[PDB]
Amino acid sequence: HMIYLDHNATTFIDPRVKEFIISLMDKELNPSSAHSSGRFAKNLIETVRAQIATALGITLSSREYDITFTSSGTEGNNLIMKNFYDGDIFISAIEHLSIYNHINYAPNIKVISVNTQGLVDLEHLEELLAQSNTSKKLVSIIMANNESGVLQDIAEIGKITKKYEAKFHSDLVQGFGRIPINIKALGLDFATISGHKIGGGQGGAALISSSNFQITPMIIGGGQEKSVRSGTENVLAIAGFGLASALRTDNISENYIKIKKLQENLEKKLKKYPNVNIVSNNVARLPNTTLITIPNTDAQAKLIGFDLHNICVSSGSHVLTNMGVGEEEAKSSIRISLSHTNTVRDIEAFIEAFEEIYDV
Amino acid sequence: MIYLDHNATTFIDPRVKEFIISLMDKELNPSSAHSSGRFAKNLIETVRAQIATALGITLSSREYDITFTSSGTEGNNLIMKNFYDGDIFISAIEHLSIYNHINYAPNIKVISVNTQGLVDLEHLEELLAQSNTSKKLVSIIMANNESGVLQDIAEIGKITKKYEAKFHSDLVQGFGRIPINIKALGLDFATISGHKIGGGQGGAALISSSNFQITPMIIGGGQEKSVRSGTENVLAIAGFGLASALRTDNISENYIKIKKLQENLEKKLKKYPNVNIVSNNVARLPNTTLITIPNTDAQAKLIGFDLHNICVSSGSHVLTNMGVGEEEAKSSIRISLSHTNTVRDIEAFIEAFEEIYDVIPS
Ligand SMILES: [Ca+2]
Repeated sequence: HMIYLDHNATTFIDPRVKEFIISLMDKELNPSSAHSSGRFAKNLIETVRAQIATALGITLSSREYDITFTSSGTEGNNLIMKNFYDGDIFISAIEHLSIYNHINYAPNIKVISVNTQGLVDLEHLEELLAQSNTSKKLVSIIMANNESGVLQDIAEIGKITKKYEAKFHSDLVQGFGRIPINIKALGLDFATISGHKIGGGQGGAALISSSNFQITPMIIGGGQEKSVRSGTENVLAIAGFGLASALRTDNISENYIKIKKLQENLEKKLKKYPNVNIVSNNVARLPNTTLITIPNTDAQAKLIGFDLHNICVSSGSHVLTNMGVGEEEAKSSIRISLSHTNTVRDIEAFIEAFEEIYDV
Repeated sequence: MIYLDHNATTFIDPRVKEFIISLMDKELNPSSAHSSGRFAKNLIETVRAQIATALGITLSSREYDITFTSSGTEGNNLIMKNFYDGDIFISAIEHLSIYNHINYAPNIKVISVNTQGLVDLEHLEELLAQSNTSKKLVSIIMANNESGVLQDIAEIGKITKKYEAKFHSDLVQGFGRIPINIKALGLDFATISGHKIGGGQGGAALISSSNFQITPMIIGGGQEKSVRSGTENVLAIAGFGLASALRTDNISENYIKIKKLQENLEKKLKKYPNVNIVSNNVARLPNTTLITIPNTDAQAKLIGFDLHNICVSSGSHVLTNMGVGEEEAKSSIRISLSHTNTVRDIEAFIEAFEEIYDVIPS
């Protein structure tokens, strides 16, 4: 009976990924060990390193990019941000908190504004970059927004960052494995991805980085990940992450079409009600995320309504606030976020609950 | 394939495995307000209580906080970085996750050990008496990962309290093997790690006194009361909790079993000449045997062991700081046991040892 429509918060482990993780669960896995068990573990994580590379359109033997395994997408975002505290940082107004909250710590960080549809103001970006006097610069702009699904024109942004010789990072967490991504083509120096949001289970994630930039570690010790990130590698999670990346990439088209049809179905139904606003309705979005506002309702209350109907959705909001949405309306938002495993029946169940919870 | 390298990592306990698998079809984000999220939150709070019990404390006492980290290394980095702005004192035999802060912390001093690996308490006092900063951290590994040597943490704690220093111990190789009561020991802080006790990788924790505010290394969504952001690794935490409870409930039976294997192994090793058991004559863990064999190269001998399908390892700042010369230090072999090891594993090790080192009992 429980209907899960909150896939942007996390999703379940893909059955094929599950089977693979289980097959490895009786083993001792320390990649730093010189013996046969250790070498087996090391080979697993290097196989994953190549799987992630392939998924992002890059070739590791080219030694143009490095891949550093982190415990989480949050960790990877912190790692790249802290590497530029000694320079000028520029971030979109709609970053995930793992980038955004560095406003409270970084010595020189500026927020690039967005318009009322959530798109980065490229003129404001140029202005900010032109005013900077430090040669070490980082621009960080979320490809696909976790609240609204709004997509930024990363390739265009990258032309601007290259013009001012800024390094360019994008948080890819909500885009990876849903829409095609070629890091080199986009002109990114850095990128963050996370395993649990793509069905690889928790504990696996990565920061991808240009090889002509030396990342300084946050976490020191045994020298894992070429001394960029110490601690015994989470081999099972890394293994899951790799397999989920390869599966999502190989089936990206079939999954895209399936999810997109559910979204079109859901959104055609929602527009039969008054007072429902789809956030970023007029600009490119992910095929899986529908964020709505419903003025003069309190999302905290309505979410309890959903949970009592056995439906898992969520709310958000700095994102809506920075888009120019008023406080009351911002506290009314509901996010429905889909997976390729969702069905037409899930959507219908959501709609029947919606009508009851909103009395319409 | 005989595995005798349990200090580097160990396999997931079969009960822990079954429990992790039972949860693997779920969506688990403790920050989500709905029923799936609340279920995930409940799992991690349950684990928090399981860890507290295993460390001889009650969370409801509100004397300690427990912060889940991805690894023991992460927990060690978090506490160390919290004292970069004060004076830090560490043993000469710390795990690299504490030791390598020598290369970063603005004011860090190394407390020496004697030739058996015991911290020089007189040197500790001297160092603490010389400090002019009120914010001080003493960090001393309870149970050493190379040699198994145990420090007298309770005594050290009296000295730290005399100079009003905070006291952290890396418990990673002691937790779930010997009884530990962090309050009784006088510890402000402690680090533990799930994979080393059969909970699988990805779960670990820094335990901290509730009258000290830890400042975060990793910011974002405010998980773990804003001490450590990032979506919690619920499955690993769950495994960690169950392994902690199992180890703590069976700590006597496991201790006896492991101790007998060690006594068996060490009686056998001492029938060969020029095999030296490191810290033979001071208190050690029941599971770890570190030996030096002068005029051999451990890197070469380990190829021998691998060819005999035996997983062991080598040591070495630890041996160097104990006064062992470079040649002898490069000869060390570590045999580290689990309650899952058998008499047969020991016999197989010894049969390989006799071939690899060309000796019979004399
Ligand atoms: Ca001979």
